[PDB]
Amino acid sequence: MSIEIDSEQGVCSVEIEGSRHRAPVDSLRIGTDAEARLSVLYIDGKRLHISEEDAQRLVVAGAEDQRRHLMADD
Repeated sequence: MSIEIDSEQGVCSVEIEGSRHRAPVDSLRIGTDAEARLSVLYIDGKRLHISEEDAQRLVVAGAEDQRRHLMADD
């Protein structure tokens, strides 16, 4: 499940064996899953497992960053 972004319209949509989401990028949120010690994504208030890099782009897109401090380079 790779997270998607729509800068054209400014909407965000995640893919999950049948992409069926839709919401504003300003309505995104990053979380952490102690279950596997990985970062998760919140869309509409749901909890799923997204890719690390995809989790980074989510914030870059304008999504909320609660996992770590909005970074860029190291």
